[PDB]
Amino acid sequence: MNIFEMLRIDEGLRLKIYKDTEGYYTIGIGHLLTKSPSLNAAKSELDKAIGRNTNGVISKDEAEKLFNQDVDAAVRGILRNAKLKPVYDSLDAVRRAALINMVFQMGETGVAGFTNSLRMLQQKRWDEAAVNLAKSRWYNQTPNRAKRVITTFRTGTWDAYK
Ligand SMILES: [Cl-]
Ligand SMILES: [Cl-]
Repeated sequence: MNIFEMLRIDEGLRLKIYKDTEGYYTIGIGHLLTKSPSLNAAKSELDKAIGRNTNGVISKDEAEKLFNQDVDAAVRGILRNAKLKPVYDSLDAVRRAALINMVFQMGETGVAGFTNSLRMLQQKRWDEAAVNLAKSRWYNQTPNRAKRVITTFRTGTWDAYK
């Protein structure tokens, strides 16, 4: 298992614009297009992202190319972030994938705000960190995906995904 297969289980793949769990226009593998209510503002972003006139539909390959950019950006954002970097550096390979996942989903700003949990991870207090992470809108809103990520943090194995 690796970050790509993990995120592909959590986000799915859709080749036509769809609305995410929060109601926003997305396409491919969890690629957020816009938070604007307009489907047109969504198709415009999409065409800008792909470099062609897509009419709201893209190929598997285009979907995978967006995914490659997004995971790459997620990693680079963590490494540029003063709050996140020290956390990531301290973690093993499995847990690192868990933090990338949260970033991909909620952005660097959002994750960076989980101050207390971050401190617990850095300290390797797994059980306490898992308990704290669960007290969040995140866990309340997408409980099944949150449990998987949380279990990856507590355990350090990919069990939740197998
Ligand atoms: Cl883009
Ligand atoms: Cl969920």
